[PDB]
Order: sequence, then structure tokens, then C-alpha cells
Amino acid sequence: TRKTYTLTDYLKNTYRLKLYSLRWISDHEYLYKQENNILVFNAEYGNSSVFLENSTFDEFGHSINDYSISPDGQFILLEYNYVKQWRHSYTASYDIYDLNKRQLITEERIPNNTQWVTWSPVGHKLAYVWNNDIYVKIEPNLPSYRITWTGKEDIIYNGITDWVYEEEVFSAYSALWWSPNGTFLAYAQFNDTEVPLIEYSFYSDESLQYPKTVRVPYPKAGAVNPTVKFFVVNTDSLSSVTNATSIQITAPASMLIGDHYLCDVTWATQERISLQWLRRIQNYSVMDICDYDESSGRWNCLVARQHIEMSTTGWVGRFRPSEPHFTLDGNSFYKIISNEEGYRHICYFQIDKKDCTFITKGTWEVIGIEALTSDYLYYISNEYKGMPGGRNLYKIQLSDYTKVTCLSCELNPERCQYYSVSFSKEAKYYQLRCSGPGLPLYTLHSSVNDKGLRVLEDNSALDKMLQNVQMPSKKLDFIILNETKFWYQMILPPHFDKSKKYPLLLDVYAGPCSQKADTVFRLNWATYLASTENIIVASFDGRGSGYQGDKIMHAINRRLGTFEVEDQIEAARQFSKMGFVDNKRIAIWGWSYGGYVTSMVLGSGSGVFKCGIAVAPVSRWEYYDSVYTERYMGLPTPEDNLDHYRNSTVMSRAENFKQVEYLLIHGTADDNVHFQQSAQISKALVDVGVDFQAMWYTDEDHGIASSTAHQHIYTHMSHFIKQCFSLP
Amino acid sequence: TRKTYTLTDYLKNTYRLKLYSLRWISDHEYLYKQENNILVFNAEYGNSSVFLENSTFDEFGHSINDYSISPDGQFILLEYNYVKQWRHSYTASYDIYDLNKRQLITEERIPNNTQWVTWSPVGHKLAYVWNNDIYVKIEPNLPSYRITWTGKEDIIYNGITDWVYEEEVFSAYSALWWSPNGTFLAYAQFNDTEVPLIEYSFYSDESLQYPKTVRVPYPKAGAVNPTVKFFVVNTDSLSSVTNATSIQITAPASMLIGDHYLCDVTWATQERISLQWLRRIQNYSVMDICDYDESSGRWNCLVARQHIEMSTTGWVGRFRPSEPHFTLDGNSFYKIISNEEGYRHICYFQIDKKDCTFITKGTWEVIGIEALTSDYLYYISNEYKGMPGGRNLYKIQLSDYTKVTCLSCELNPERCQYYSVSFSKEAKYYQLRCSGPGLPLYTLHSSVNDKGLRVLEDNSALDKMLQNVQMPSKKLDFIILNETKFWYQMILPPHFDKSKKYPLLLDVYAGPCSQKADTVFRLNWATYLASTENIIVASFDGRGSGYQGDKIMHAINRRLGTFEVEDQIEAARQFSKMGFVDNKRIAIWGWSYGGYVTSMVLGSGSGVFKCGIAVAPVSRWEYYDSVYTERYMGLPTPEDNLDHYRNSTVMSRAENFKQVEYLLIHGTADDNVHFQQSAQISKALVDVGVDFQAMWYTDEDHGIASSTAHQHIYTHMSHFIKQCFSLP
Ligand SMILES: *[C@@H]1O[C@H](CO)[C@@H](O[C@@H]2O[C@H](CO)[C@@H](O)[C@H](O)[C@H]2NC(C)=O)[C@H](O)[C@H]1NC(C)=O
Ligand SMILES: *[C@@H]1O[C@H](CO)[C@@H](O[C@@H]2O[C@H](CO)[C@@H](O)[C@H](O)[C@H]2NC(C)=O)[C@H](O)[C@H]1NC(C)=O
Ligand SMILES: *[C@@H]1O[C@H](CO)[C@@H](O[C@@H]2O[C@H](CO)[C@@H](O)[C@H](O)[C@H]2NC(C)=O)[C@H](O)[C@H]1NC(C)=O
Ligand SMILES: *[C@@H]1O[C@H](CO)[C@@H](O[C@@H]2O[C@H](CO)[C@@H](O)[C@H](O)[C@H]2NC(C)=O)[C@H](O)[C@H]1NC(C)=O
Ligand SMILES: *[C@@H]1O[C@H](CO)[C@@H](O[C@@H]2O[C@H](CO)[C@@H](O)[C@H](O)[C@H]2NC(C)=O)[C@H](O)[C@H]1NC(C)=O
Ligand SMILES: *[C@@H]1O[C@H](CO)[C@@H](O[C@@H]2O[C@H](CO)[C@@H](O)[C@H](O)[C@H]2NC(C)=O)[C@H](O)[C@H]1NC(C)=O
Ligand SMILES: *[C@@H]1O[C@H](CO)[C@@H](O[C@H]2O[C@H](CO)[C@@H](O)[C@H](O)[C@H]2NC(C)=O)[C@H](O)[C@H]1NC(C)=O
Ligand SMILES: *[C@@H]1O[C@H](CO)[C@@H](O[C@H]2O[C@H](CO)[C@@H](O)[C@H](O)[C@H]2NC(C)=O)[C@H](O)[C@H]1NC(C)=O
Ligand SMILES: *[C@H]1O[C@H](CO)[C@@H](O[C@@H]2O[C@H](CO)[C@@H](O)[C@H](O)[C@H]2NC(C)=O)[C@H](O)[C@H]1NC(C)=O
Ligand SMILES: C[C@H](c1nc(-c2ccc(S(C)(=O)=O)cc2)no1)[C@H](N)C(=O)N1CCCC1
Ligand SMILES: C[C@H](c1nc(-c2ccc(S(C)(=O)=O)cc2)no1)[C@H](N)C(=O)N1CCCC1
Ligand SMILES: *[C@@H]1O[C@H](CO)[C@@H](O)[C@H](O)[C@H]1NC(C)=O
Ligand SMILES: *[C@@H]1O[C@H](CO)[C@@H](O)[C@H](O)[C@H]1NC(C)=O
Ligand SMILES: *[C@@H]1O[C@H](CO)[C@@H](O)[C@H](O)[C@H]1NC(C)=O
Ligand SMILES: *[C@@H]1O[C@H](CO)[C@@H](O)[C@H](O)[C@H]1NC(C)=O
Ligand SMILES: *[C@@H]1O[C@H](CO)[C@@H](O)[C@H](O)[C@H]1NC(C)=O
Ligand SMILES: *[C@@H]1O[C@H](CO)[C@@H](O)[C@H](O)[C@H]1NC(C)=O
Ligand code: NA
Repeated sequence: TRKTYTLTDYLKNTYRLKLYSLRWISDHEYLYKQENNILVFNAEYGNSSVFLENSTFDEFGHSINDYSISPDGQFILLEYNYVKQWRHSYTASYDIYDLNKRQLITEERIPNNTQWVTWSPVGHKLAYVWNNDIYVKIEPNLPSYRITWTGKEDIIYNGITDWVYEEEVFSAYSALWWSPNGTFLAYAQFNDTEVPLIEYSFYSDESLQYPKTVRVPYPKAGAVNPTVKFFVVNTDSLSSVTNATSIQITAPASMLIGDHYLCDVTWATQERISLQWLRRIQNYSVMDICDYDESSGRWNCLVARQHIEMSTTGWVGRFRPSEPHFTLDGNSFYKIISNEEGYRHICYFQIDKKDCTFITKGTWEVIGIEALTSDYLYYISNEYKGMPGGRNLYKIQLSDYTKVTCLSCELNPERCQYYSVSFSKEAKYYQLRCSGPGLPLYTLHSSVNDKGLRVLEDNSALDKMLQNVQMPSKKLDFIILNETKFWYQMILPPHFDKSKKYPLLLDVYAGPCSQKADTVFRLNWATYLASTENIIVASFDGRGSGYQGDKIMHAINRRLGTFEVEDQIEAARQFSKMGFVDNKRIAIWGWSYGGYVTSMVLGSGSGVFKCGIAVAPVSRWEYYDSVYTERYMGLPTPEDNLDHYRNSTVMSRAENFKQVEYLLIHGTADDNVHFQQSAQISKALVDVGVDFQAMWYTDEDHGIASSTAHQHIYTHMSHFIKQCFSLP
Repeated sequence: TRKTYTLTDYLKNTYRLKLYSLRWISDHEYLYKQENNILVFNAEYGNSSVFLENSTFDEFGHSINDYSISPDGQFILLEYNYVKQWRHSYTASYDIYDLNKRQLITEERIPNNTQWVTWSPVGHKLAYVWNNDIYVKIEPNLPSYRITWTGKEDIIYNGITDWVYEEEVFSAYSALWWSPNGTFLAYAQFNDTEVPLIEYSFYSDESLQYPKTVRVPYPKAGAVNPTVKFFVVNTDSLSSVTNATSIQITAPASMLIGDHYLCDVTWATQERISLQWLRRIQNYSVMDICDYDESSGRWNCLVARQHIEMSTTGWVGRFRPSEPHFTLDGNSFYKIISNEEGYRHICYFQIDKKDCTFITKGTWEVIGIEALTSDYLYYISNEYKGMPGGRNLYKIQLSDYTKVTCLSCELNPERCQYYSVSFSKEAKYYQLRCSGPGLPLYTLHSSVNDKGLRVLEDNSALDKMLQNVQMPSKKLDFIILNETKFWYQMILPPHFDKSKKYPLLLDVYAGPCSQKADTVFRLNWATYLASTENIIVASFDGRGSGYQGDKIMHAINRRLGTFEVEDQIEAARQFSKMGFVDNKRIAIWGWSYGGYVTSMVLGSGSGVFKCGIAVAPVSRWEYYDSVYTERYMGLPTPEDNLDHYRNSTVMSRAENFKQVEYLLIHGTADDNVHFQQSAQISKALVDVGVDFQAMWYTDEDHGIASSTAHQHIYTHMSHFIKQCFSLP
């Protein structure tokens, strides 16, 4: 009788999840935007005050995209004229409002088209990047000091990353790192001089007569990579009469012998900085720990304080070497690394000691270190109940590792099995964000005795609306394969009846270290498919998936397009044998890496799938970037791993597509997985006489997320799936 | 039951049409290829001999793409390494074979990557273009004489056309013209220095890691055009002077005042050349007739010999001012021009008299002048039976214009109504090529007595095969609209029954001077649709179509996207009113201009059509080239015709597409109608939430003619059509 969750509900966002994004400004207070007003909250009592009026900038003219209060609450950086670039990069215009004198600064303002800006960690200094060069402002209203002068579009990047470093290494545009108290400003410099350019058309509005050609330095597998240099400058000794002096910290000799990457920068103390370097063959990384020499004014990194991290079974770290977590005095540090059994755990290092000591162990993994005090280290792991798709917050006593306490496990076991956390400045307080299997729940806690102070947001409004809807349920479980358990999830239609046969859609990603089977609550396309079309949407984490140890994750090392593809077919095979699945109506779909796997599956000749949809798929690894591809595949040379590069393409399986229905989709302005990848798939299908469905999205990138494109792609795929399953 | 003409029959060319391609080498001998053997034929008796044994070039070590015999029969030009470029241009390697000595010339060989090469009209002189510069060889084995040094890729073109001159002006790649006896070499020079470039990706083989960006000087509507210059060099002096002087012949003052084009070059005698220039606003053209001045070595064009041709109703010429045909002495010439009534007829000009005399007249038109002797002028027209869609050969007596004989009308009136002709060197013989309505028939005739010498090819073999097949029929008729007759044709299913309701597919092109209703016999996609799918495939020539006078052709002047679009809609109405059409199943489709008209029709909101397919459509006139677009649309400026330019786009009708099923298709390497045109249609449809079908063809151009793509696209379109008409 009640309505179902429809395609329109998903597309129009009828049912919204409420959140509670706060920002810690001290060890006791946080900012929260309410009614467009920014309020300051006292964590102990829950009382608040208005920090900034939503009306204060009424006659500002420009539409503010975001704001950023200086650490000392004295200034607020206003961001506007936002123009997106890649996944993290963008340029904007900035203005600064003096909160003390309630006045907007008009002298020496930050330039327009600024690529990145950031307050110093303490006080109110500024460091921004413009035209690829670094600038520092000791005071909001004072003239800025030019730090670098080599900045050159698409060639030299100071303080910001190029395309590949942004996407595959730092997951940020930013390549600036303020020392703890703001004395030093460390930055990286990238040189893409010999990096080939990916070129593609951009059509723009109808009014543009000639299409524009976008050119982006983008190193494909085996190509020339950007080179990197690291520098540290003293912002306390800057002169208006002399060009600032930047001190360079060179990479270790073991890295200089060949191509390499700078993969991590983490300050230990006011005068100690750590950096990790990664060889192009990503199974060997080195950590340098460098101390400032007050006499010479140089930075020295004692060889005795070097830390090597390598792997024999695969690459290093999940996507890159993990970040260290230094103690107060910076003499020791905690870092997640795979142990001798292949599971990622916390190892305790002494800076000038080679062997580290594991403080956690077991057939499960630590996801991340979240906070550290002299008595405790707080972290998230999937240990609880052995569910690799669950996440809980734990604390471990540094003086006795046998004492591990779970802080989120038992708060509400039925509703919450997946948490992330946010600690205040000195870990005095923490916010728990539960996101599944029930509706998101946000809470505030105090560390001293782990008290549950109060509920910030429980989504009771949403829960009330969802009561009048026939919502699907989610089953999370596992199947066995060679004495190994692999998890999967099924979004089951409302009133699931195991005596009936339901068509089944396999939602896949399956890239290395991926996880598509978890306890997270989601309102997405699958929700509609199961609620309205009574289609079962399943996902499976096979070989190559993460958070279950290296034996599983490294199974596809140097072998992409093999086991993770085979395991998806196996899962579907097993699901088709279950009583509630109509083995005549089984489909598969994926986006990005999932598009690749979906394509490899459809072209495998397995006969298990009737149809499938691939969105922006990778088609041959030589078309994807160096940093990510080489991480798993090595180099595409005959002496390294070229053969597997050549027979792991979608194109080579073209002929096998004759017995399935295939829908191939891709945005023409995809800067990540180039349209080229789908252009070559379609040509190969054409070459063997295989008919298929296609859709390109003019000017859309990898996310095909503009409002209209988003509604259009999902509307189009819905028709395809319904048609494939013979649904009304 | 006799089998039908299936889709596979079409795509596989099972029922092959035979033809008879011969090459006159003199006034009574021609070459014909039989079993890869080149034979020479005596026209008068039909006997032959082997001119070049098929096994002559086995050890050539290369597959020969084409050959060319020097006028004097002494040498043969061998063309290999063929590399297609645009519609007419291509690159290739060449070797010259000495027929006398039966050896292959190995000295001073024609360079590889030669853009164009042509024998002199007499003798065996050679002129060729390499790296955009002109070269001449007096003897096949001797060194070449360089003629130009300004050649520069994509910038300066000597002796060859740039993109727009090749496609829209000369319908050829070559821009050089030998004088009748070969003494002079005339040529054009194009400068595209300021012409904007169209840029698009070319993905090539799967092995290419980075896509290639194809860049070509291409002037869109209202953009900067290439400028041109004309020169004449005396090749007979090449061996006597170090650097022969290229004498320039400047355009007339009436053209130099603004942008203009060189549109025709035709030699009249050994020392007189005629040139026609066309203003950028193509409704005014001027012909200069220039004589060589033996004492000054210069070329002068007496204004007394200049001829003006303009139009008040439209542009000049069908697609460009027509070519003149001079009498032997070069003192007079015949040119096709539209008379006072708007019909194109032959006008006889005296070179120094501005008033010409029409030698033909009537409410029909002369298609072309085929040959001229001292006694007769032979031409093709559509006068016979008042059928604008028919074509016949006529002979008019020069000393008595009232004496006009139709040489082909009555040869076989039921089987042949569309003729084409090929005269021997001095018009002593002529091959008639009947192409419909029955099977093609090739016959040879003697000019002295206009007697049929013999049948060359009658397609008896195919006629035999077509017997066991249920072939469709073709009806050619007309409907009266506003007191004017408008022709149409229908491909009717076998056993057509007027008492039934048949789904109807409107096959459209409809560009200016187009003709989709004729008497030509075709074996194509429509054949299969009528024969197997029992679909009626119709075509209509409304306002704007050609060969029926300027009142009809110039009806869309400055107004593309209006009448030719509406008339096509009105035609469908008229057909449904004929009683044998299922008004619930009316589809429309077209390629190129047909794609545009189809799109405009589908987006007009007429309700008449259910679905439609546009292949490589134009979507907004500002995206197409200057020469073609401006010819009908004038300039896209507020002072000229911008308002209609902005008003005749497909994008502006996006919202109406919600009423129909649309399949949009386009080749990504279309250098003619850029992919851009379809990219903008799709974005516009996505922007208003309209679902549709799409297909891109990787690396295909405007013809989507590669073997695999051709089969793939017609297969894809058949599924869509069958689906729309609800056919098994
Ligand atoms: C941030 O840390 C730096 C380094 O410890 C501090 O600078 C030092 O301060 C001492 C005491 O004033 C001086 O004797 C040293 O010469 C300084 N070293 C350098 C490299 O400048 C700095 O004062 C700290 N900043 C804040 C705000 O506390
Ligand atoms: C890091 O991985 C590479 C790649 O597997 C290892 O380098 C060589 O790999 C090839 C196979 O591609 C073998 O033939 C060589 O024996 C490997 N060693 C050398 C020196 O070339 C490399 O050994 C790995 N490093 C570590 C520490 O495991
Ligand atoms: C076609 O046949 C005619 C008639 O036979 C050939 O004429 C030749 O005429 C010359 C005169 O110089 C005689 O010496 C030859 O003996 C004749 N040929 C024959 C076969 O008798 C003519 O050459 C033939 N043309 C072709 C292309 O085969
Ligand atoms: C092609 O046309 C261009 C004009 O756009 C000519 O280039 C100009 O040449 C003059 C004289 O040498 C220079 O002073 C200008 O600076 C040039 N202008 C530009 C925009 O480049 C060019 O010389 C012409 N080429 C030929 C062979 O005629
Ligand atoms: C042949 O003659 C032409 C025309 O005089 C020469 O071309 C000129 O070359 C000079 C210097 O190289 C340039 O400054 C002129 O602009 C050119 N004019 C033209 C129309 O191209 C050509 O260089 C001569 N060739 C030889 C070998 O002397
Ligand atoms: C081709 O035509 C040219 C031009 O008429 C001929 O060259 C002229 O020949 C006459 C002799 O009859 C001389 O008086 C002139 O000096 C030549 N003019 C030029 C520009 O060269 C040429 O002889 C003819 N070629 C043939 C093979 O008949
Ligand atoms: C939250 O409540 C406390 C009182 O319980 C507020 O008051 C503290 O700070 C005020 C200004 O800084 C003073 O007026 C009070 O004397 C002081 N009280 C105590 C016990 O310290 C506090 O400011 C409030 N915080 C917010 C963000 O409103
Ligand atoms: C950026 O990297 C380039 C490439 O390595 C540096 O220049 C080098 O490469 C140039 C082009 O190949 C050569 O012509 C140069 O000789 C070579 N070395 C130098 C010093 O230019 C370039 O200097 C780098 N720029 C910076 C600021 O580091
Ligand atoms: C970035 O652009 C803005 C907007 O152009 C600049 O602000 C001024 O804007 C007014 C009108 O909007 C113009 O008349 C001025 O030329 C602009 N500049 C100034 C100094 O007033 C802004 O200044 C630009 N950023 C920087 C650093 O100059
Ligand atoms: C950095 C980008 C990345 N994203 C992920 C990821 C991990 C888990 C999942 S999930 C949670 O869906 O399983 C989904 C995506 N891996 O790599 C990566 N440059 C990227 O965009 N590529 C596209 C094709 C191959 C890599
Ligand atoms: C030169 C090209 C041309 N071809 C024709 C033509 C005439 C009759 C017909 S028919 C015989 O099918 O009616 C079919 C095509 N017009 O223009 C012209 N540059 C071209 O390629 N464009 C593409 C879109 C608009 C022009
Ligand atoms: C701030 O603005 C919002 C809308 O932008 C308005 O609804 C709200 O009432 C304002 N806040 C206050 C305190 O009035
Ligand atoms: C700083 O360096 C730049 C370029 O190296 C130079 O042009 C500028 O004059 C220098 N400024 C000072 C104050 O020395
Ligand atoms: C074990 O199982 C894997 C798949 O999980 C399979 O590929 C392999 O062949 C099996 N046997 C061994 C020895 O690994
Ligand atoms: C000439 O070569 C062709 C193609 O190889 C062949 O078909 C033909 O038989 C040859 N000529 C003769 C007389 O056999
Ligand atoms: C053309 O290219 C081929 C292939 O490299 C070469 O061997 C040959 O000599 C060239 N011919 C000429 C005329 O330059
Ligand atoms: C040519 O066409 C333009 C645009 O319609 C017009 O203004 C002009 O008068 C025409 N010229 C002639 C000679 O007809
Ligand atoms: Na509480």
C-alpha cells in the first residue's frame, strides 16, 4: 500500500540523510554551521554562542563557497568564484574579514585565480599558491613575500601537485606543510617538463564555435614521470629586501638511483620533519627523519634514523606508505604496517632504532590511527566480531598492550557497526559518526572516562519518513573459496520471499584494496532497483579486496584483470545456484575499475551474465596513469611485465561479447580514465561485428556528476536493466 | 517461396552490380581491366589485345593501387602505398614504368609522400606536389625542376587545395592546370595562415598509448578564410633558365575589394586561359579571359572580355559558377546559366560580347555539357517526359539550334531513363551508361552515324540471380502543392497491396540542389527494408531541391532549416493520406544534411513521426564551413543573417524530442561535419532531461565507410527501426 523508493526519489534526493559536520578549534570547542550561521560549541556542556552572523556578509556581492577561520579565531578567509579542476584541485578568489575590527581587509588582498591557500597551524599567517608559485603573508593586511619564482603552468609546480601527484599520491592539490607552530613552511616542487600530455576536446556551451583542446601533463604507464624536490623555508626570517632562502632536503641515495616519488610528509616537532620516499617500483620506501641545525641553518637527516619499509608479496601500504604518528617529544612514533602474517597493524618505532614493536596483532586490520596521548593511542579497526566490513573505535594502553578497549562496539550494536571519529585538539573529546547498518548517528564523548555526553544528530526525522516507504533490507554474509572466506552483500527487495526467483544485478568495483561488502547504510540506485523493480543488487569482495590482509589483497599483484574478475564470476555462479535467484536474469555493472571488471567479465565467455553496464572503464592498463597502474602491474616492458599488460585488455575479448547485451558509457572530458579507453573498446566490438549499446556524455568527466548528466545516465541505465530483465 | 533481399545480402554484397569502367586513350582505343589484365580495345570493331599482362608487376614488391598511362602511351604511372586523406585528397608512392624498354625507372624517382601527380595533357611531362610545393619533370628519368619554395604544411598550399577548397570549391585536391599542349602550367596558391583549426582526437590502433590530435585549417561560418593567388609558368623554358618565373594573374578589382574565391580555371587555347572568381557573398562572380603576351611574357585580361554572372534570387550556380566550353579557336564558348525564367540552359558567348544567346530553353534543365565538336554540342538534360529525375543525352546542331536530337531517350525507354556518357578523345565514339530504372546497361556508340556498336555489359548474370528473389518495386511520381509539382519516390515491398497499412520510413537528405527522387536503380538498405521488413521507404524533393528551376532551388535562400524541413513533414502527411500507410508507424532518417533535417523534423513537435535516426548531422550552421554555409546563409553577423543562424539550430528544439524516439550517430574523426555537432545535440538533450539512443564510431569520418563500421551501423539502425515499428 505504501510507496516504494523510486528512481525519482533517488534522483531528486527526496530522502536526505542529516549530518553533523563540526570543526574542532581547540581542545574544548568546535564550530558548526546552523541556519547559515556559524556557532561555537562548548563540548562539555553543549551550550553555544553565535560566532558569525549569516547576515554579516549580506552586501558582500559574491556568493561565498566556503569559509575558514584562522586558528586564533581572529580572521575568516572567505572563498568565492570557485572553479573546479580535477578531483581535489580548484581555483578561487579569497577575501579576509577581520573579526576583531568587524572589517573586511582591502589592502594587499590575495590574488584572484588562487590555486591553494592555508592558514598556519597556529595564529594567523597565510601561505597560498598563485601561478604555480608560493607566497607567504605574516599578517592579513600586509604585503606577501614571494617564496618561489620558478612557477610555470604545466611545467613547474611549487606548493601544489601536478595531475598524477594530486590523484594518486597526496589526494590533495596541496603540496605545502606548515611546521607545528608555523615557524617553518615545507613544500614540494614538481617538474613535468618531459611528461607527455593527454589531449582531448572540450566543447563548452553551444556558443563556442571551435571546440577547445584540453592538454594535461599525464604520465601513462611506462612513460616519463614528473620529478620532485623538497624544500623548507623559515617564515620567521623573511625580508622585504631579500628573496627568501629555501633549504633543500634531498632524497636518500637508495632513491636517487632511479625514478622515485615523494609520498609522505609529516612534521614530528617544531624542528624535526619526516618524509617518506617511494621507488618507481613501489615495493620499497624509505623514511628520513630530519632535524633543524640552528648553527648552519640546514636540515640534516641522520642515516641512523632511516627506516626502510618493503614488501616481497606486493606494493607498500594500501595505496602508499602509511603516515607516522609521532609522540609529543618526537622521539618515537606509531605507524601502521603489514606484519609477518600479512595483516596491517600498529608498530611502535624509536627514531634511531631499526626494529619496531607491534602493539596490536590478529587476523584483522587497523584502518587508521586517529589520536595519540601519553597514555593512549586511539584507532579504528575491523576487529569486532571478525567482520572486515565493520569499523569500530578502540584505544590501547601504551603502558600495557594487553589492555585494549573498544569504545564504539557496544554503544548500539544493532544500529551501529561502522564508525569514523573526530577528536578535539588534545583528544580531550571525540565525536563518533556511526553510518550503518541503521541510520547515521552522531554522538559526542569525553575521553577521561569515555562518557557519552550527548546525541548531536540521530536522523529521527528521516526515520519517520522512511516508515511510509517499502525499504529494501541488506544481508551481509560470506561464501567460502579454498578454505578462505569472502564477504558479499545483497540489497534485498521489500518483503523478500526466498521461495521466489529474483533477477540479480552484481554491483562491482573490485579494484585492489576495494571493499564493496560492508555495514554502511546507503540510499542509492541499488536502493531503487531493489525497492521498486524487485531486483536483488549484490556486491562481492574477492581476491584483491582490502582490509583482510596481504594474502588476499596481494593475490592480484602484477596480475590485474585475473583473479578479481574470476572471483566475481564465481560469486555470481554461486548466487545463481541459490533458490531465490533466477539464473536466466543475472546482470553486472560497474564504474571506473568496476567498468573494467564488468567488461572483462562480460567478455569472459562464462555464460553466467545476460547483460552488463560499464561506465568509464579502464580498457588496457597502458592507457591509465603510471603511479596507480605500475603500483600493481610493474612496468610495461618485455623485461618486466609487458605480456600481462598486453593480455589483460578488454579489447582482446571483443568476440566473446556476441552472447551478451552490453551498454558502454563514458564522459568525453574524462581526464582520469580517458574517453580513449572506451573509444578503443567500441572499435574492437565493431571490428568483430558485435552489436551493443552506447552513450557518451559531452564534457562530463570521470564522475559524470553534473545534475542533468547524473539524472540522464541513471535514467538511461534503468531502462537498459529493466529491458534486460523484461520488467514493466 | 522465393527468398527476400535480406540485410546480410546488402552488407555482404551477394547480389553484385556489374559495370564497365573504360579509359579512352585516343579517339578510338580504350583500356579495360579484365582479370587483373589491362586490355586495349578497338572501339570500331571490339577486338582487343593485352596492353599490360597482370603478371608484369609481381616482383614489384608492392600492391599497386592504380595506374595511369602518359598521353603518348610511352610510360605508365604506378600508384602504391595509397593513404586516403579527405574526400578527394590522398598520399601515395609512385613509380614510372617505361613501356618501350619494359623497364621500371629507378633514377630521379618521384618522392614518397607525393600529394598529387599528373601527366601533361600531351606527351609525357610530369607535374607533382610534394611538401606543398610544385615540381615538374620534362622526362621521367631526369631531375625535377622546382617551381615553388613557399610550401608550408597547413599554411601555404601550392598546386593543391586546402580543406575547404577541396571539399566545397574544386571537388578535387589538385590545384594545377596544364595548358592544352603542355607548354604552360597554371596553378593556385592558398594561404591559410590565419584560418582557425578544427582539432579532434584520433585514437588509431590499440597500440598507440596517447591519442593523436588531428589539426586542420578549416574556416567555420563567418571565420577568416584562406586567401588565394593564381600563377602561370612556362614549362618549356625550365631547361633554359635557372629559375622559371611564375607569372601571377591578379583577380579583378571587383573581387579585390573584399574576401573572394578562385572558383574555376579553364584553358581556352594554347595561349588563352579563363578564370572565374566568386565574392565571399556568392551571388556575384566574374570571369576573366587572359592572353599571353609573347613580347612581355606577361598575361593580360582585357576588360572587354570580362563576363559578369550574378543572381538576385540566390547564389550563383548550382554549387558554384559553371565551367565554360570553348570552341577550338577560343573565340567563343558555351556555359550553363539560368535564364530569365530561372532554368539552367546553355548560353553561347562571344568572348568580347557581354550578351550571350541561349541555345536551349524550356521548363527543364541542362545538367551538363559533355562534348563539343566543330559541328555539334552534346549535353545531358532532364527534358525527356518532363521528368526532372531522368537524364538523357542530346545533340544540338551548331549551325541550326532547331535541330536537337535525343541520342538515348528511345534506346530502351522502360529500362533506361538515367544516362551518363563518356566520349572518346575527339568525340568519335561514346559509351552510354544507363543506370536505371532497370539494371544498369553499358553500350558503345559511333558518333559519325549515332549507331549502336555493341553492348558492353547488360548485367544478365545479376538479372538471373534477382529472379529467385522477392525484390521491391519503385514508384516515381509527384504531388501538387501550391500549383507546383513536387516529386517523390517510394521503395514498395513485394506484392504491395494498397488495401493495407504499411509502416513508412522517410529517407531524407533535402539540402539545396539535392534530388532524392530519381530513376536510378539501387541495391541498398532501403531495398532490404522493403523486401524483408515490408517497410515502405519514401523520399521527397521539396522546396530547395534542384534541377527544377531557381524558383524551387532558391526558395530556401538565407533560410536553411525552414521550407525544406516543413515540406518533408507535409510530404509524410500526403503519404498517409494515400491510404496505405500506418499513421502510427512513421519514421524518418537521414545522413549529413539528412541528419540535420531529420533532427529538425523530430524536434518540430508535428506529432507525425514516431522515431528517427540522424547520422553525422549538422546541428548549427555556425559549426559548418564558410564556403558551403555562407553560400546559402550569408554571414552570421547581426548586420547580415545571424538571427536565422541562431534560429535554425537543432539544440533549440531539444524539449520537443520528448515526443519521439531518437537514435543519434556520429563518427569521431569526421573532419567534415565535426563530432562537435552531435556533441552539442546530446548535451542539449541531456540538459532538458530527454532520453535517446546514441552511438559514436571511433575513428570514422563523415562516410563511416570502413567495412566493419558500415556493417555495424546498418545493423544497429535496423534493430532500432524494427524495434520502433514493432517488427520481429
Ligand atoms: C616555533 O619553534 C621554533 C623552533 O623551536 C621557535 O624558534 C626558536 O625560538 C628560540 C627561543 O626564542 C630561539 O632561541 C631559536 O633561535 C628559534 N629557532 C628558530 C629556528 O627560529 C619559535 O619561537 C616557535 N614559535 C612559536 C610561536 O612558539
Ligand atoms: C620489488 O618488486 C620487483 C618486481 O617483482 C622485484 O624485482 C625483480 O623482479 C623480477 C620479476 O619482474 C625478478 O626477475 C627479479 O629477480 C626481481 N629482483 C630484482 C633485483 O630485479 C624486487 O625484487 C622486489 N623487491 C623486493 C624487496 O621484494
Ligand atoms: C584490332 O583488329 C584490327 C584488324 O585486324 C587490327 O589491325 C591491324 O592492322 C595492321 C595494319 O598495320 C596489321 O598489320 C595487323 O595485322 C592488324 N591486326 C590483326 C590482328 O590482323 C588491330 O591492330 C586490332 N587492335 C587491337 C587493339 O587488337
Ligand atoms: C600568407 O599570408 C600571411 C598573412 O597573414 C603572410 O604573412 C605576413 O607576411 C608579412 C610579409 O612577409 C609579414 O610582415 C607579416 O608579419 C605576416 N603576417 C602574419 C600574420 O604572419 C605570409 O607571408 C603569406 N605567405 C605567402 C607565401 O604569401
Ligand atoms: C626562384 O624564384 C623565386 C621567386 O623570385 C624565389 O623566391 C623568393 O626567394 C627569396 C629568397 O629565398 C624570398 O625573399 C622571396 O620572398 C621569394 N619569393 C617567392 C615568390 O617565393 C626562389 O627562392 C628562387 N629559387 C632559387 C633556387 O633561386
Ligand atoms: C604549344 O603552344 C605554345 C604556345 O602557342 C607553343 O609555343 C610557341 O610556339 C611558337 C611557334 O609556333 C613560337 O612563335 C612562340 O615563341 C612559342 N611561345 C611560347 C610561349 O613558347 C608551342 O610550340 C606549342 N607546342 C607544340 C608541341 O605544338
Ligand atoms: C558555555 O557555557 C559557559 C558557562 O557554563 C560559558 O561561560 C564561560 O565563558 C564565558 C565567556 O568566555 C564567561 O562569561 C563565563 O564566566 C565562563 N564560565 C565558566 C564556568 O567558565 C561559555 O563561554 C559558554 N561557551 C559558549 C561557546 O557559549
Ligand atoms: C625541469 O626539468 C627539466 C628536464 O629535466 C630541466 O631541464 C633539463 O631538460 C632540458 C630539456 O630537456 C635541457 O635542455 C636542460 O639542459 C636540462 N637541465 C637544465 C638545468 O635545464 C629543468 O632545468 C628543470 N627545471 C627546474 C626548475 O628544475
Ligand atoms: C581579481 O579580479 C577582481 C575582479 O576583476 C579584481 O577586483 C577589481 O574588480 C573591479 C571591478 O569588479 C575592477 O575594476 C578592478 O580592475 C579589479 N581590481 C582592483 C585592484 O580593483 C581583483 O583586484 C583581482 N585580484 C587582484 C589580486 O587584483
Ligand atoms: C585514486 C583513485 C581510486 N579510487 C579507488 C577506489 C577504492 C575503493 C572503491 S570501493 C569503496 O567502491 O570499493 C572505489 C574506488 N581506487 O583508486 C584512482 N586514481 C582512480 O580513479 N582509478 C580509476 C580506475 C583505476 C583507478
Ligand atoms: C559538397 C558536400 C555536399 N554534398 C551534397 C549532396 C547533394 C545531393 C545529395 S542527394 C543525391 O543524396 O540528394 C547528397 C549530398 N551537398 O553538399 C558538402 N560539403 C557536405 O559534405 N555537406 C555536409 C552537410 C552540408 C554539406
Ligand atoms: C540566515 O539566513 C537563512 C537563509 O539564508 C535564514 O533562513 C535564517 O533565518 C538566517 N538566520 C537568522 C538567525 O535569521
Ligand atoms: C628575486 O629573484 C628574482 C628571480 O630570480 C629576481 O628577478 C628578483 O629581482 C629578486 N628579488 C630580489 C629582491 O633580489
Ligand atoms: C585455491 O583457491 C584459488 C581461488 O581462491 C584457486 O585459484 C587455486 O587454484 C586453489 N588452489 C591453490 C593451490 O591455490
Ligand atoms: C591474370 O591475373 C588474374 C589475377 O591474378 C587472374 O585471375 C587471371 O587468370 C590472369 N590471366 C589469365 C589469362 O589467366
Ligand atoms: C620510398 O621509401 C622506401 C621505404 O623506406 C625507400 O626504400 C625508397 O627508396 C623510397 N623511394 C624514394 C623514391 O625515395
Ligand atoms: C547579394 O546578396 C546580398 C545579401 O542578400 C544582397 O544584399 C546583395 O544585394 C546581393 N547582390 C546582388 C548583385 O544581387
Ligand atoms: Na549522554
